[PDB]
Amino acid sequence: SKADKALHDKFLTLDTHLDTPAHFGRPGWDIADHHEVEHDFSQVDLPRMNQGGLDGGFFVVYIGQGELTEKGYTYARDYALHRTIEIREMLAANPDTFEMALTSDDARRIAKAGKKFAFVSMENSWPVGEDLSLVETFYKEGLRMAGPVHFRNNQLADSSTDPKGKIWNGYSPLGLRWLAEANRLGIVIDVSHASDDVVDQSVALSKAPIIASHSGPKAVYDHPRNLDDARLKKIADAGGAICINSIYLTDTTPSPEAPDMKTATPEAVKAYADKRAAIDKAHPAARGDFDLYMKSMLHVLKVAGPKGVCVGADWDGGGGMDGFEDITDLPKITARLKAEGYSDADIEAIWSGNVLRIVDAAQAYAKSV
Amino acid sequence: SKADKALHDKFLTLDTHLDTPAHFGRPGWDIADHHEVEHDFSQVDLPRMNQGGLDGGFFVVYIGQGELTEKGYTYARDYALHRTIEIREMLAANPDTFEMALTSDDARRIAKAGKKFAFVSMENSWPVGEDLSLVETFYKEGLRMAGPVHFRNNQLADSSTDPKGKIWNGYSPLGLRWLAEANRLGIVIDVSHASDDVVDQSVALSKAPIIASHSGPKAVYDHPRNLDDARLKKIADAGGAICINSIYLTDTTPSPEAPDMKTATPEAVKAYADKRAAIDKAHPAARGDFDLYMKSMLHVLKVAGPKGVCVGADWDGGGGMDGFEDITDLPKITARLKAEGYSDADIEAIWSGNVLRIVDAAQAYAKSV
Ligand SMILES: [Cl-]
Ligand SMILES: [Cl-]
Ligand SMILES: [Zn+2]
Ligand SMILES: [Zn+2]
Ligand SMILES: [Zn+2]
Ligand SMILES: [Zn+2]
Repeated sequence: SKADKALHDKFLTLDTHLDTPAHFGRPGWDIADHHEVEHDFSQVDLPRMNQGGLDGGFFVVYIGQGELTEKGYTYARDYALHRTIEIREMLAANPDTFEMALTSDDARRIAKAGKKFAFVSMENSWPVGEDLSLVETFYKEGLRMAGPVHFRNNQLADSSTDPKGKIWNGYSPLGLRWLAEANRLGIVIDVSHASDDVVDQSVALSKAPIIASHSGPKAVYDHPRNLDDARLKKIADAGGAICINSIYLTDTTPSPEAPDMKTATPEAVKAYADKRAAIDKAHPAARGDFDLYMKSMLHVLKVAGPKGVCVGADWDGGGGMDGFEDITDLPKITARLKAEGYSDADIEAIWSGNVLRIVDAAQAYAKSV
Repeated sequence: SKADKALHDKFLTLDTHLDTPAHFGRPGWDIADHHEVEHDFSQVDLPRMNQGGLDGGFFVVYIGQGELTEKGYTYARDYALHRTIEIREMLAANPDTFEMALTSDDARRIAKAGKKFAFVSMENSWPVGEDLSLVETFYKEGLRMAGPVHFRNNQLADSSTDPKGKIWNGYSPLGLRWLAEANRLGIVIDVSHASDDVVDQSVALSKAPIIASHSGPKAVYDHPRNLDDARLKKIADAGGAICINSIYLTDTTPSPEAPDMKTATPEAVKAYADKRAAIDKAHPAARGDFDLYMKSMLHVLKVAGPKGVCVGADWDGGGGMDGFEDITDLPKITARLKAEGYSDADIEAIWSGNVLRIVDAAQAYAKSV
């Protein structure tokens, strides 16, 4: 709807968890090209950012949880460094359309120049190993938001989803030092994936507001990956925010009825995409729809307020629902917010204001020391 | 001379020590632009690579020797990682004219496609600190040639020029392990800057041929930075080679008669360049000339043979002589070699064949284990 795009276009938009960097190392993949989620599996690229009115976001440096050993740590360090480098290479290859942002002023300046701004975030800090000086290493290369853990516990903190249960009851002693270093450098702490203990300790100990880069409310869907109302409010009352995820909102159990993207031939990739597409069409996956996404956002808005909510759909990280396939559908969020009675001020806060405020606060504290 | 360029153009050329990366971080500096050594201080860029017929080379990740402390090592690690990243950014910004090479096949393939090939080398391995796993970290980002030390001794080995003398009498115990790791990964060991003890131990212990990325013969000029005939032959007899340097060939003592390039204003840089130029014109520095460069090359050729000699002039690292100001003068080397009676086969070996053979051997050993 051109009417929706017009309204949407008036706001500075950003998503706090673009997993798109996972595609950067794919042979011949170019963010400048237009892709189809059905054929490429990607949900983000420049053409679609323009079509969906997405002005920028936090490009994720993500790594799955591996061994808590010296070999695991060295592997993780190198892997994350390389993923960070891939992001910097994308930016170096697209200077006229993209630019790295380190501060909120950078974001606004880049936006005014007509370019997409790219902040850098980390999902799973397993890569720092036992050497916290690596946090600054990543900071020097652009890191401005980081979560200590992913799906399983690591040397820094407990995950909300580890099948083996808790081991630290929040942050490990090393993790507490990690939190202190993130605060000192001015990196926004991301609790998405972390256990409730980590959330509680983060709010209690962090010198700056924290964030949940991609989470939801247990009130809408009871899953460890979501937060109860009390914690949503706690994060918000401390100046933080929760960015709305598009998954963990419904039972995805499938009805009774992949190649290495970094080395597979373009034909091979097309092959699986085609088979997959047919399967998804014959027996659609249970993902919920756009109304469900707004149901989640609206509930968090009620509990955390318009200043404690943001957008983090998990694009390229498994996100997506019926009527919310990729970023081209983002304008629908702005439409529903208006239709729900939210002012432009609140919509602006939700699309970027709240996140940029959190970034400012984190970096303000860092400067103060 | 178009006649010289025609001959020169027939060979695949590469220099083993392009310090050019030191300019990559300079504000607005672009390798695609044409520069004048007199105004920009640079001796390498795409236009001049084309004019001089330089097909590629090893782009250096260099760092001066600092403190042998935890603080020094973390600083060195981060610095070298950033310099490596700057090189990768240059490559990402110039995909149609440049491409990173990891193997000799890459070099030839890239050359055939009409692009300049860029290998990555390290000068001073101080950045690995006490953590040898970092060697692989750099390897994963492109490192294929590395020297353990620079002007002063470090935690890995003795330098040939440290004013305080020797401390390890070659490699330290950590340095021996470093040599073993370089061999295991398939990184070519570079002894330029290392003490004679390091040279002797490298030939005796290395599982693969080694190289002197930019050195000369003591026979022509007696300086610690050059090698005696016995060591030249030793390196060659082990399958290695010595790449001819353009400095340390004459007494540079000046007759009786600079801003931060990364932060100075284009005008300020021009200012110094102009003053400097006038000074260099009024009272030329003692640098020798092109004949002296060939005198060095010819002597090493006599001792090491046509299979143990290569080119490493120290461009952007202090190299240059009268009649050999920058890479536009490279064709003169090919002319003199012919004029001296060397076949095309030998000239080809000297310009790239020998180096690529050494790279192949290093990587062949790595694969074998
Ligand atoms: Cl997730
Ligand atoms: Cl030198
Ligand atoms: Zn993710
Ligand atoms: Zn996630
Ligand atoms: Zn150098
Ligand atoms: Zn040097």
